[PDB]
Amino acid sequence: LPEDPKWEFPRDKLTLGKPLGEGQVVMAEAVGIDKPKEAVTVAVKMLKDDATEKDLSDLVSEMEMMKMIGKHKNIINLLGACTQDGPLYVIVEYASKGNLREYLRARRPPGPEEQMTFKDLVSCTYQLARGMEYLASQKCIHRDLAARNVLVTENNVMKIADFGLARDINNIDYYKETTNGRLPVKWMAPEALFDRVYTHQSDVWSFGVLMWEIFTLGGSPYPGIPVEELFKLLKEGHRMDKPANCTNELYMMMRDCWHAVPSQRPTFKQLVEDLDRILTLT
Repeated sequence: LPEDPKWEFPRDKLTLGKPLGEGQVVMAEAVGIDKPKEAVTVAVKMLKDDATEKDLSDLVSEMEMMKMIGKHKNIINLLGACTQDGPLYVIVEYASKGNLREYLRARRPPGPEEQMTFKDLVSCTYQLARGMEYLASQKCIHRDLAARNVLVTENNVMKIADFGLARDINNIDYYKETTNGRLPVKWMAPEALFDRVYTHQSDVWSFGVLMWEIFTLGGSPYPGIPVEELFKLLKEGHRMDKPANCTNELYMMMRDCWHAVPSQRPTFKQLVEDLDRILTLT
């Protein structure tokens, strides 16, 4: 593992703290990672003690992907890395309010946190479309888009995270999936699931499932349906019903993302445009 001085952070300027969940992510303090004297609270991703070879490869990949993606307000920011002489540490921006899924479930109405307005939910969907639009413009596919892999910071700012499965598809038409993939089925586009091909329009399908998660306030997709029965249903055109408390306009958008034909689904650019209009209203 060769050294990239641009991102290399000195280990002595980094203090590890409590785990945020468990490879494993821990909270940390990084001095001058931005202001040479200023210490900053960060998140460090690293390997577990029972880590596999694939795990280390994934961690390297995740780091490299975040490099080529670049900065964006709705994407978890790579800050630096400890790659030389010691364990691999991928230092990323810290998220004060955790992942979107638990964040939504905690804000469900009684019958714990203050429940969100409809305008808040649309804003959440709009920010994630913007983040994804930027991602696709960088010719990168996420492959694992879900509420669990979105982090929340500050005043309801959405941040796309978990790029451990992200791929670079620059100069290629599509990504070739293996037979039995590591992608969660209930978020998988049919082309990846059945034809083993993945594009930006496959992320759009996932974004549709992400939308359903947001407006069910952290509900798990295809409720009551085990994945082993989901295969056949998708081949029979099965789609999720409209979540309670959700406009038809936004449900049609979900349905658009769930078109059998990838090109017939809207683009992230088009999703932003429509959501911006919907958000401007409400």
